[PDB]
Formats: sequence, C-alpha cells, structure tokens
Amino acid sequence: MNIQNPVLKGFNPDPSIVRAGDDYYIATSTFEWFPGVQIHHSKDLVHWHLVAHPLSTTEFLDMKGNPDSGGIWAPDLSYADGKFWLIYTDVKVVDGMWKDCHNYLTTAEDIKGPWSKPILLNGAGFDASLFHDPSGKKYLVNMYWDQRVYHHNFYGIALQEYSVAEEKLIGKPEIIYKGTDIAYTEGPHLYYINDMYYLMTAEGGTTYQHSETIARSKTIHGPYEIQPDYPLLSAWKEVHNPLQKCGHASLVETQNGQWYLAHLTGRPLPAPAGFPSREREQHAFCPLGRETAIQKIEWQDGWPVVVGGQQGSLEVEAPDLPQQEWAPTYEERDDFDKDTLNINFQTLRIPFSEHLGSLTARPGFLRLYGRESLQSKFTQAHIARRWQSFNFDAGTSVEFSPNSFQQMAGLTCYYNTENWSSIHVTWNEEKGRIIDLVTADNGTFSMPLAGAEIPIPDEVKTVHFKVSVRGRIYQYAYSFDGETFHTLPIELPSWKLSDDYVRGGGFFTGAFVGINAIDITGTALPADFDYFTYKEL
Amino acid sequence: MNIQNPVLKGFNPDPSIVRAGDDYYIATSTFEWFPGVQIHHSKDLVHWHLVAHPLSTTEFLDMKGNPDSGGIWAPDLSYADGKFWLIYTDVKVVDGMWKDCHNYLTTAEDIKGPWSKPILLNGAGFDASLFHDPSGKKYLVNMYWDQRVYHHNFYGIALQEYSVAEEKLIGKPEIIYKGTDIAYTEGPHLYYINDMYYLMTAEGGTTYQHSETIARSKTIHGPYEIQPDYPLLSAWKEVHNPLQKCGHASLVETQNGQWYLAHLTGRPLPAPAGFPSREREQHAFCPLGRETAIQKIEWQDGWPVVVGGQQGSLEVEAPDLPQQEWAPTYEERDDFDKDTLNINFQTLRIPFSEHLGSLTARPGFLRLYGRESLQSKFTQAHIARRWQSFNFDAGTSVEFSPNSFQQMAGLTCYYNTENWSSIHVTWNEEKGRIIDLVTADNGTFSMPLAGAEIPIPDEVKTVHFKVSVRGRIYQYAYSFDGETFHTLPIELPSWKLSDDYVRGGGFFTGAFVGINAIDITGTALPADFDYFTYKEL
Amino acid sequence: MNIQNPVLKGFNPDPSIVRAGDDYYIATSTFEWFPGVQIHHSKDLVHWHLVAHPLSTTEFLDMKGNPDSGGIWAPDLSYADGKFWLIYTDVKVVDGMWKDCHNYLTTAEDIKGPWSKPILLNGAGFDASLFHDPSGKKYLVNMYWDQRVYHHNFYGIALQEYSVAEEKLIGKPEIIYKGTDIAYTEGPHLYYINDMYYLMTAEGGTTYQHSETIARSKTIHGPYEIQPDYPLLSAWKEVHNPLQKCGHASLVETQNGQWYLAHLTGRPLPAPAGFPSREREQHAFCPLGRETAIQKIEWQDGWPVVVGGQQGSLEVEAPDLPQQEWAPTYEERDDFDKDTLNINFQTLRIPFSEHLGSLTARPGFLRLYGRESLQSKFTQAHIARRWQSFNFDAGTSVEFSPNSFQQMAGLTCYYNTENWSSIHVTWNEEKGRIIDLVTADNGTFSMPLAGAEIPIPDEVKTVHFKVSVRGRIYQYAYSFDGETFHTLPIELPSWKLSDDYVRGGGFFTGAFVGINAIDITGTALPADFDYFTYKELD
Repeated sequence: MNIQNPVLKGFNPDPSIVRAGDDYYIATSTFEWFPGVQIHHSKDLVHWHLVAHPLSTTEFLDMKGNPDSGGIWAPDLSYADGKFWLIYTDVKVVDGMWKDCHNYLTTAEDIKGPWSKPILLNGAGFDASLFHDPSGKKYLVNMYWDQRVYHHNFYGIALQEYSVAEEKLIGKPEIIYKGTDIAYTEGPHLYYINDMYYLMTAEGGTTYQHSETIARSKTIHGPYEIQPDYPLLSAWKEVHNPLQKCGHASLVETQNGQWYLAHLTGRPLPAPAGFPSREREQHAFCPLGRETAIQKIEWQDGWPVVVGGQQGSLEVEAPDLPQQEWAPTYEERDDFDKDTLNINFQTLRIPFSEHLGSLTARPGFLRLYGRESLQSKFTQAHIARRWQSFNFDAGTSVEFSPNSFQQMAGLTCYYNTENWSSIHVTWNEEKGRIIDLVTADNGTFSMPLAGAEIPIPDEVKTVHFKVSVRGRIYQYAYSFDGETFHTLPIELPSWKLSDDYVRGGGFFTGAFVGINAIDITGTALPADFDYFTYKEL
Repeated sequence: MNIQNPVLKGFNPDPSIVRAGDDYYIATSTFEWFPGVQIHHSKDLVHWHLVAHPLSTTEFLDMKGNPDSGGIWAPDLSYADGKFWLIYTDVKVVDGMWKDCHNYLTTAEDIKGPWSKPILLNGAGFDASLFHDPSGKKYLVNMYWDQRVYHHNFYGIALQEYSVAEEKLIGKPEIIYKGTDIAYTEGPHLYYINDMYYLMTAEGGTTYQHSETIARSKTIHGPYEIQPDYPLLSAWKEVHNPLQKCGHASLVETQNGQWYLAHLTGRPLPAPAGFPSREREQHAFCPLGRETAIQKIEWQDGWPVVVGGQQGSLEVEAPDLPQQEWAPTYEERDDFDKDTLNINFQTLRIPFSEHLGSLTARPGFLRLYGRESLQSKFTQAHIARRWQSFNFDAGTSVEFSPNSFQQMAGLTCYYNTENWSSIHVTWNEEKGRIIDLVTADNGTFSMPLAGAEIPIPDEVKTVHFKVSVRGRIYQYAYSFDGETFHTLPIELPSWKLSDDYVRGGGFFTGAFVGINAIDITGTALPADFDYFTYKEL
Repeated sequence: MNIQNPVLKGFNPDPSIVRAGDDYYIATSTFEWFPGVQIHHSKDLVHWHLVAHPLSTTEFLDMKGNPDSGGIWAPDLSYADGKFWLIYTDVKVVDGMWKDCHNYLTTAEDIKGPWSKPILLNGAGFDASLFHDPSGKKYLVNMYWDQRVYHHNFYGIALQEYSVAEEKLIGKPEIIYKGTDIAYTEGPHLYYINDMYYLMTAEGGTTYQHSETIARSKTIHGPYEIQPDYPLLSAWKEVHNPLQKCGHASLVETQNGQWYLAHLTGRPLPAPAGFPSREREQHAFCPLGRETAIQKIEWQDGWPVVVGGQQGSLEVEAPDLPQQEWAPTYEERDDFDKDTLNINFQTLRIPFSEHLGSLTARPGFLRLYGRESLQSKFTQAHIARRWQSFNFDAGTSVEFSPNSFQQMAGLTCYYNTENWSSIHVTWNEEKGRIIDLVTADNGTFSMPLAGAEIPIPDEVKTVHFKVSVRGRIYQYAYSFDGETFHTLPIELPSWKLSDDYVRGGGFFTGAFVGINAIDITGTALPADFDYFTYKELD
C-alpha cells in the first residue's frame, strides 16, 4: 500500500514527525482538548495508530479558562540521548496585539511515559522547537512576536542555546532569519544535513495561503540562503488540489536514507455548484479541520523538492520498509464495558475525573454528572471524539431524569463554546421530560424545535440519539426503542462546524461528536450512557 | 453631618449592608479584581472606611482565566448566631444563553477573618442571599436562570432552606416570586418585619432602567403582594437626577429603629452641550462604575418609601447616632515603605505573590517582575486602584532596562483586557530605551506616538509618569527629573473607560489606575517603582 | 517607443478597443461621473488622448439618484457599416440579490457625435456587447443575471439577434456559454476569426482574482470549447506583478495583422514593510482605480497567447505603425479663461449647467453656486478630475463669503458620497470665516481641526488650497497670499480613497481631486475659483 493522504484524519494539525530507530511518531496539536499532544505511531509511514497523549495532568497543562483555540499549539517531538524531548506551548491569548504563551520542555524514555516535570523555557513566541546539534549542545528556535501595531507580528525566527545542566535558555534571543515576502514566518525547525544547517519554516498563515520554505547556512547563526524555487510546499495556486492549506511541515529521514515531509492540510467540503473556484476563503469549509499528510522528498543541488509538485499529492510512494498494520484503537460500538475511557475521546480543557463522570459507578455505562454549560471554558461534563470522515453515523443512548430546563443531557456536534449543536433530554413545565435541540452559531443561540419539543413517555427509560453526517448536511434522530429512529425536521450545516466558518482569532481545531450532561442547578444529576457508536460510511 | 452620596465612591456595586451591634458593614462586588469582596465599615452611615477582603486565597476564589466582569458578582453579608455569613458567587460565563456560576458560603467571627472553608451551595442563578428566619431556620434566595432563547432569562426568585446540620440546601428550588413587568428580577433579599415577610428585588437591569421593588407575604413561600407604588427606588424617569441606575439595594434597621437603604448608582459624566437629555444610553458614561449610596426610609401602611422620592437623593439625613470619622486607608503619595501592599490596590484575578512582585527585594520600592500582557486573563504583574473622583492626578516612577519591544513597564488606566491605555518604558531598535503609549478601545489597539517615541537618555535611570484625569478627558505626562513634566500631546477619552462604553456581556466594574510590567520574552525583567501617587482635585 | 502600461491612467476601467481604419479608440466605464463613457484615441497604441464622452445630456443618461458605482458600467464600442455603435448600461441597483440595469444602443458617424437617440435593448444583465456577423446580421451578447440566493449570480452569456430595421432584439435570450469554474463570467465579446466564433469573457471578478478566458465554436450558438491553457490573462498567481486585477479585455487586429489585447488593471500602493505578500485583499489599495493596459497577442494552434505571460507586462512591443504623440488635453494650471469646462473634469451624475456654476458670470473664474452636500446623490456643485499618478500636487483658490456653517467651499479628494476629504472656507459663530476640514471614511464623518479652525482675516479675499499626494499619504495646505503655504498637520490616507477600501457593493471608480460649493441654506452662495492646478511627478 502507498501512503494515502491524509494519514491522520480529522483534527490533527502541526505534525512533528520523528524517527527513533525503526519507530516513527507524529505529534499533533490539541489546543483546548485534553489530554494534550496527540502522538501517533508507525513503522512504515503508511499505517498509523494513536498511542499517547503526554500532557495528561494539570501539572503539565492547566487550561481552565483558556480561549477557544488557545492551549496547545504546534508541538515539537525529537529523539536524542536515549529519550524523547517534547516542546509544547500553552497559549493564553489568541487575538489582538499580543499572543501571550509559554513554551515548556518535557522528556521521556518511552512515548507512553512517564514524562518529566515540565521546564518553562520562554514566551517570546510560539512554535518552539528543539535542535540537537552534532556538537552535543541543544538549541531552541521559536518565532519571535512583535506586538507593535504598525508592524507584521511575525518578526522572524529566534535562536538560543538551551543548557541541559542549568535547565534554561542561556544568553539572549538572536534573530537568525526574517522569512520571505510570504511572511507569517513560523514553525521553525533546524536540521543538520550535507554538513550544513537547514532552517525550514511555515509561511503565509494556516489558511489557503499556507506554505513551507527551506533555507540553509554553513553555521547555525546564518545568514540563511532561501531556496531558489520557494515555496517547497503550497497548494495556494491550485484551487482544485485535493490537499489545501499545505504547510507547517517537518522532515524525516528513514533508516535507508529516504526523505519524507509531514505537513498539515485541509480538505474542504465541495462548495455549491457554480460558485467561483478561487473563492476558497468564502466557500471552502473544512469540518475535519487540519489533518496530517506526508509527501515524499527528493534532493537536487542540496535543496529538497516535493515529489509530484509543491501542491502536495494524495497518493505518495511508500518507503522501502516492511509494512505493519495496527489493531483498531476503537470499536464501532463502544459499550463502555472497560474502566478506561477510549483514547479517541477527549475532554475540554481539564482532565476526565470523577467530578465529570464515572465508568465504575454503574459498570457497562458511562455515567456523566451534569456540570456547566456548552458555553463554559471551565468545567464541562462532556466527552467527544473527532469527525474523521465526511460521511458517518454516530450515536448514543441516555438515561436521564431532569426536573428542570436547567438540566439536559445528550449528543453533541461541537467546534467551540459558541459553535455547536445539541440534541438532548431535558424538561418542560407543560410536557415534562422532552427531547429538544439547541444550536450555537458564532454566538447566536437558536432553538428550532421551540413549541414542537418531543415528549418522552414516563415508561421510556432510555432515549437513543443518532447523528447522520453526509458532507455539507447533518441531521439528528432519536428513538424510544433502539430500532425505529425519527429524524428531526432540520438540516444542519456541517460547514458551520469548521475552521473556515468560526469567528475569532482562534480557528485551529475541527468538528467533534460527543456526549454531555449539564445541570445548572448544581445537583450533578447523573446521565447514564450505555454506548457510543461511530461508523464511517 | 449628613450622608453625602455616594458613600462608597468608584467601583463599589451591589451593596449588601448589615448591622452587627453598633457596627455597620457594606460588602460590594469585585468581579475579576483580587482579593474578592470589598468590605467597608461605619458606625454612623456617614463615614466609611475600607477594612477587609475575605476572599484572599485561591482556596476561596480561583479566577485565573475568568472572563472580564465574571468572578465575584453581588455578595450577601449577614450577621447571626455570633458570626458573619458571606454568600458569594463566582461567575464563569457572562454572555449568551447561560450564566454559569457557583454560590458559596463562608463564615467568620471577625470581619477580618479567619473565614471558614467555603461551602458550595448551588448554581441555579446568581444573587444568592442568606436569610436568618426568627425560627432559627436559614433560607437561601437566588434568581433562577432560564436559558431558553425565546424567554426572558430571569425566571424569578427561588427559595430553599439551608441546612446548617448538613451544609446543603434542602429539597428542591421553589419559585416564590416572578417579579413585576419591569423584569430582570434579581438581587433578592428577605426580611422579617411587621410579623411578616418582605422580599425585596432589583429590577430593570443595572442600566439607566434599574430599579428596586418590595413585596410582602404572611408566609415565607408567598404569594407575595407587590407594593402599590412600585418601584421603591428608580431614577429612570429623571434624566437629570445626580444619582442614576438606582437599584440593587439592601435594607438596614439601626439600633434604635431607623431604616436606611443601601443601593448602587452610576454618576455619568456630563454629555456634550446640547445633546438630547433622554439619550443616556448613548451619551451618559460612568468611568467611576457603579458606586454605593444610602437613602433614608420611612414606612406608610406597612410599605417602605424612599425619603425625598424614588429617584434617590445626594444628601440624606444621617441617623441619630454619634458620629465617628476614620483615618484614611491610603496616603496621597505611597512611598512603598510598608511591608504589605495598600488595601486600595488590587490585582487581576490571582493573588499578589513573589511571582508578580516584591516589597522586600529592594526595600523602599515595589519591584514588579514582567509577566503577561494587558490582554491576558491569566498572569498580569499589574496592581491598580479605583478611580474615585472625576478629577485627579496619579503617578509613579519606574526604573526599567528593557532590551526588546517585548518588555514594557509603566502607568496604566484600565477597565478590562481590551479597554485600557498604557504609558511605559520600552525599547526600540533605532532609539534604544523609549517612552511609548498604547491604547486598547473595544479590542482595537493603537499606538499614537508611533514614530515620535521619546528617547530616554542612558543617564536617566528613573522615569516619572503622571496621568491627569479631568472629567471627560485625560492626559499622560512624563518627567526625567520628577519636577518638570512634559504632556504627551493626545487627549484620551475618560468616557471610554466606563461601564457604558465597553462591549461584551460584562460591563460591571469601573476604571482603575495602576502600574505594571510586561515581559513577553519570559525573562521576568524587574521594574522598580519608587512611589504611587493618587491625588483627588 | 514601446507601449508603457497602463496606457490610460487613473479611473479608466472596462476598456473596449476598436479599430476604424487607421484610428484606434478605447471606451471606458464612467459609473456615476458625467458625461458618460470616456473615449480615448490613438493611431499607434502607444500615445493616447481623451477625445469624447458621447453620453452628454440627460436624454442619453439620467443618473440623478443613482447609487455610488451605479450608472455607466462596461461600454462596448464597435465600428461597422460606416458608423460607430455604442452599447451602454445604466445600472440602478448595485448590491443585493438583483442588479437592475438597462442596456442601450447609440450610433454616430464621428466619435464626437452627433449620437443617435438611444434605443433601449434589454436588462437581462450588464456587459452588453454588439457583434457584427459577416452575414450582415447583428447580435447582442450580455451576461445573464440569476437572482436566486442559493446560486452564483452569473448564469452565463446570453445571445440574441438585434434587428436594425425593427430597433429591437428579436426572438428570446439563448444561453450559449456558462463559463469556467473561475466563474463571475461577464464581459462577453464575440470575434469571427479562423472562420469560426470566438467568445472571450472576463472571469473571477474585478478583484485580484480577475482573469480573461477565450472559447471557440463553429457556430455562434455553441457549444464553445474553452482554451486549453485558460485563463488567457490573469495576475492572480503573481502577487508582485506590477499589473494586478488583469481582466475585462477586448481584442483588436491592426491594419498589418498584428493582435493586441486591451484590459483593465489595478496598481496597488506598496503595503507597509514586512506585510504578507499574498494578502493583497487586506493590504493592497488602488487609489487610481482600474486603469487600462494593452498586451500583445500571438496565435498558436488557433488560440491567442499573451506575449510575456498571462500575468500581463508593463512594457509591450509597439505595433509596426508610425507614431504620433498628442497635444496635452489640459494644462498644469487652468486659469478658467475658456468658456467650457476642460474635458478632464466631470460632474457627479448630472450635467454641468448654470444651476451648478458658470464660466461667464465672472470671466476668468469658475463660479460655483452652493448646492447640496458631499453626501448627496442628486445635485452637487462639484467638478473633479481623476488622480492619474501616485505623486502629484493639485490646487485652487477661492473667494467665498459664508455667513453660516451651512455654507462651505473648497478643494476635495473624493471617491464616493461617504469616502472623501474636504478643505474649505466656511463660518463659525465666534471666529467668523474659517478654514476647516471634514473627512468621510465609509460613512464615519470626522472633523480633525475642531477647535483649531484657521480664522480667515477679513482683509483676505482669496484663499489658496493645495493637496500634495505622495503615495500612501496626502496632505492639505492653505495660503492667504499664494506664496507662503501652511500645511495642516494631519497625514491623510490615500489608500482609503480606493476601490479596495470602500464598503458596499459598488467599488468601481477611483480617487478624484476637485472643487465644490455647498449651501444647505438654499441661497446658492457663489464661490469663485480662479484656477485649478494639477502637476504629476512622472
């Protein structure tokens, strides 16, 4: 099998690929979703499986209150001196003149941990990356933020030596590279190749204008000469290319000296028929967020070249390595008969804990305790998993006995705290327990079934919910028996749960489907979920 | 001397007044400012002094990440059974369909503490208040929030008995009162007077439409009969009344049976000449936020009436009590000679700690360590005090050695994370150390000195900054000798640092003047402030 | 000398080029500016001069009340059967689901007229163009507008035969072409070349995404085969190309059989240093509006190709024709000694008439009578000329005796009714006659000199105003003696008087510099302007 892009589907941006012996890993950014930094593994670049999230406690990552699309930005995973080194960034401010953040280092002998107590490095910019010089010294590169309002904020790439002995950057920031005219110069990575230093950067911003370029210097301090044919990677000029937004790359060499380039990409939904093809920014919506692809690299005259052209291809020649497939990391129907929440589920900002729910209180069920609303950046009893196809069915069943409109529990399709939809069991003064629907659309909240809420008979303990996502549209359905489903008479827009639709400075995640319980009263009412199903068509 | 309103000037909303023997206390809301809940004391209702902030550690109040104008909403302070009882509310969501919050109880035998570990009560609505029934039973009243988008959110007033035996609310919420047509029914307080129950509420919203109404019932569960001449208190119909936004009241009886009413009020700046007087919502700006006034109450046919009329008066007849003046709680010039930061200074969201600064590192100075920007809802090294007059001069001096535009330290005028101005010592590539000016205006950032920044001579170690606030306008000045000041030629709008200007759901604080240090790089550069001056004119 | 683009500088969009014998003409769109349809002439394609505006009276063109960037959209000028044929379009609605408009035909034996009584053709879409088939039949092509809110509005290109005898379109519209994926298919023109029909269209919209593509068919009805290498013309992929927004073209063949392509283009001001180069839509502002350039065309396998690449070049090989430079059509200083207003001045919407001003009431001056404000879409006493360089000085002097703040007269820099600046003589209660300054910025009005207005001494009869435009910035100055000028300490943004900055659906003109008189009172207070200067750095 050749590489079939994207190799990491759905929300999986800013890939940092590393080879450790015969093992390959990719770290991707997770933003407000917890635990932080997804790590996938492969031995062939073709077959991947989700294996770890190093940022697993509040001592690594304390995100309560973080803005949507704050938290963990691009991570940097390397391997040297018998361990993995992970640089991660917690971003606290995502819009306006500043981008307040903090870069940390944690290390581990095994990808699954334990990871060391974080060392706080700096905050001069995001996209910090650690480089292991052949000398044995260590260097951090990061972008350097210029807040001054008359300037572009991306002032270039700073370099500083990291002292392992002192556990701190020494000296002071040195700007080694300013980028090209395309600007938004970020995602720096250094490589020592051909007895030279190569500095690779993302440029243009993570939109349709995204790109990657490389430059080289005899010494680490520069000046760096920019590759003549820049960019290395960009789909900006090819509006019909299956992979869009191609940038934020990392380079890997295989054990036999072949070269590959991991990068992020978006795959927009088709626009309506006849709409102008150059208007991606108006009509091209990516509900699967930014995904990870891998391109093949060839070298010419000491410069790398993306095989098949700079735009990036779907099908890429696999490396000459024995192939190894992986067991699935989830089941189409998760019956919640294990004590460990599946690795494909995340919570918002904070750890899953007994405060939010339990797999042991009622074995064979996930019990969620109703907590704060869908709007809250603090304590949501809400678990979710990524949309990873444009066409899937997902569903659940819930037992819930609300006594007020203050309590609701059900199925969610969720992007951020003001972009979501929810079908749920709640309560009405005249109908008692009811099924209702609420939507949030860039902060406009709607209740389209108002006055047509579905009464739930007292004899119906368990209500089943279903979402059917079919490209641009999705619909919700419910059942009182598990066999016959009734679709709510509304077509919801999948394209609104996308990086390209949501407002604000931070648009960096992707659509999720999940289950939640809300109890504003404070009574922690329990919602018991028998299963969670996710089936791609 | 008579009461001269407002008795608590500048940002001091939602007053909860209580008598404990011969002592009177008012608790006011503090939102994101730390430590939480201001408490002022008096023996005569005329003279007041700031004496305490009970919510002094993160065990009491954990607000990092809280939205602007979230955090501590209206407090309720009562006295019974030999102790003070403080109900307080941490609000986590301040806009949209929900208002996620948590109400807590803490108690103390002395106003200064120690206060007992908080007890979490509920989250069904804000404005929780504890009532001490003459039976010995205790009851909590709060507003009840209805999120449903086709309804008004203020569903009425809920009642539950509070078990002192089990430290919980008993049973389930019971809605005892729905309010009047004026709605936004909040700030409930119960009183037992004339062998029956009085339920007093704020209505209309804390804008120019604000009011207070009272209702009465033979039993605590109602129904309550609304006073005939409602509202009790409102300046809505009197566009030239010196006190505006009159509502959110609490009722006190003196040792000898006289009745008074504390309430919040806003005092707008004069509009430009000739502007339409009924257009308060367009042209009436309150930089001093919501302040606390006291009116006198008389009783007629078992209903209270505000002496002088429902609009509320500036001068009010003092109670027949011996008068007692207090020492000021600040000095016009604070030379940073004491080991504790002045009680009139607050930090944003988090405690003052050695992370933020030190009075001991360099005796005679406040040293602030540069931390996150003025935009950050997390960790600002920024201390500030309320504007408490429309006319004042404030100032400081600072020693700071920035090496990058990433570091700045100086004087601030601040409302929220997107509404502020800052005059500061920073660095420029061509000019070296400079004085610069940045403003934030509902999220639009400007740099009006761009290109005209003031170079600071290497021999000038200390730069003095002053702000001169004159009603609608303020200006910044600087000095290199502490004597001769040069005014930057820009007139800044005081009216934009006001409840009435700022955008968003939360508009509940007031203007502050302060000092800060920012260091985005991460090096915690120290800024040494020799003094802080605040002089009302 | 070679062609040096743009050949028509400043606001000069939607060029329709035609050859009539040895003479070349280009008609360009004028929108709300009157008289309508600029026509420039050349005999070598290198040197151009402004010679006519056919739509010279309200019988041709009645635009009072029209929206900003309504009025005259792309024109089509052809020559056949011993006359010029001009198709023109008066657009009444420029934003929302409809684009109500009317296409007309007028003809003339000489470019300067007289022009024939207009014939109303249709309204099915804008960009109507007349094709003279070798059979002798005439055909109209236009875009066809689809208002339905879930569709792209540009439904394709409609064709109908025009009956010269009956002065109407016959039959019904037939959609002959739907365009490419790039869409916004408009500006259709047909050509009979290689014994077949070539349909050329603009696509992508008149922004940085603009382009032109050609297609060909054995019969006029299609189907049309799109050129393999489409687009023919577009600078979309080349963010540093001097010519941007390249599209809305027309093709001409010279008397020696060479081929050239007139098209519109915008030339953005430089963005601030360090700004992202792909962000033209955020940072690239064109105060000169859309200008006209000419590319050279070569043919390969029956398809045209733009010499030097699809992006369009600044320097283009001139045709093999004798060259003739033209006398200038204005002088650096116009002393208003002539009894007709220079051809480079236009009025808004309505004809210049005695209601607005006079060159004879006070010989040696232009007298403007104070009429409606700078916001009015009806009756402004305001004459203006295009910015045609990024660097120029312009100026005037005025005598004006206002008795109220209701009256003001002076110098303007003007884009549309909510995007302008004005330095003027007006009146204040305490200061008397003053110089003041008002700006309009997408409907936000400001008065930066408030409280610092410049008193005009009673002795001073004449106030001189100057504007100095320097790329991204312009500044105003005044003088009370015509020698010593004082510059107001404000740097105004040239980039805000641009197609790229203004809000709304119509963004199709360019910056002008002018002179005006306003009298809200109703008293028609006269403002006497002695001169109007315009000098470029070039």
